[PDB]
Amino acid sequence: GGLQVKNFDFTVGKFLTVGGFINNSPQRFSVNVGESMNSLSLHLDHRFNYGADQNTIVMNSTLKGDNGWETEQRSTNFTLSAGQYFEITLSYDINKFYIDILDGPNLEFPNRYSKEFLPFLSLAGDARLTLVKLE
Amino acid sequence: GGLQVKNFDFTVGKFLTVGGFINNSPQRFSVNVGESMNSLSLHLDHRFNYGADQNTIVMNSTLKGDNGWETEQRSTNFTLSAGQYFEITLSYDINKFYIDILDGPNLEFPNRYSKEFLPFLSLAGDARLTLVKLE
Ligand SMILES: OC[C@H]1O[C@@H](O[C@H]2[C@H](O)[C@@H](O)[C@H](O)O[C@@H]2CO)[C@H](O)[C@@H](O)[C@H]1O
Ligand SMILES: OC[C@H]1O[C@@H](O[C@H]2[C@H](O)[C@@H](O)[C@H](O)O[C@@H]2CO)[C@H](O)[C@@H](O)[C@H]1O
Repeated sequence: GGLQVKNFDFTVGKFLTVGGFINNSPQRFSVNVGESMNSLSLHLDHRFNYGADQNTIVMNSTLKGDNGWETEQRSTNFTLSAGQYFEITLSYDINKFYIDILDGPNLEFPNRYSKEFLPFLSLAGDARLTLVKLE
Repeated sequence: GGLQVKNFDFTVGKFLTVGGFINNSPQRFSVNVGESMNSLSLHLDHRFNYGADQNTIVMNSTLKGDNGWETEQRSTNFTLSAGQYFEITLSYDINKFYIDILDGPNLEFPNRYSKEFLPFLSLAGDARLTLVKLE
């Protein structure tokens, strides 16, 4: 399940763009990059209507799936909308991830595990992934 | 090496679009889908300047990498150009692959191995893969 795209090596200095459509009436959706669903260098969660979290971006990582979430970094500079097309571009170096949301903010997050190559990508939650671009 | 895109299950009825740029002064480039580089249900080769083959599309499959190429199906309804951006959309059912080249022809090729799911994608040769889309 999934597609192995042989040509795409998301290494330091490359720009990975993910595009897709957010569901109508969303709770939240995340972009996840790392080694696997359980070992993620970046979990970027856009929470629309999620209890106390209303239009909040939560960023975190985990080495142990759902039982290893570490320190959250949050932002309320929230620019996505339910039912819309979105694009988010990610790049990183040995110190930081650089998150560029199209028509939105640029955010940074630590590269906690000193990764120089990331083999896995998933989108989870209330959205549909339609595009992956690497430049 | 490569990127595992968890969300993309290229199953019967889905449309996989590959986009990218053909090199300047190309010999040829191929789009390859299957289980691995050695076991391919479709090898779609656009040969620009490749000895006797000038602007010829060659389609084939292999179960044994470079030593298992089977019966070629060829077309000279060739519409791509060196140095240009291209997009090719692929879909399939249990009998055939359907190849839609943007601004070009629609071609069919047998689904020789009765595949209903294809986990691997590569572009080889004189071009750069920049985009993968699945709908
Ligand atoms: O950190 C990302 C992670 O958050 C989980 O929820 C957190 C919640 O954000 C926090 O306020 C609370 O203290 O702990 C919860 C559990 O770690 C989500 O459940 C998970 O899906 C991720 O999004
Ligand atoms: O069939 C795809 C496969 O072709 C190889 O070349 C063929 C050539 O097209 C054919 O005319 C000749 O009879 O046999 C050659 C070897 O099988 C390419 O070398 C290979 O890369 C594929 O493109």
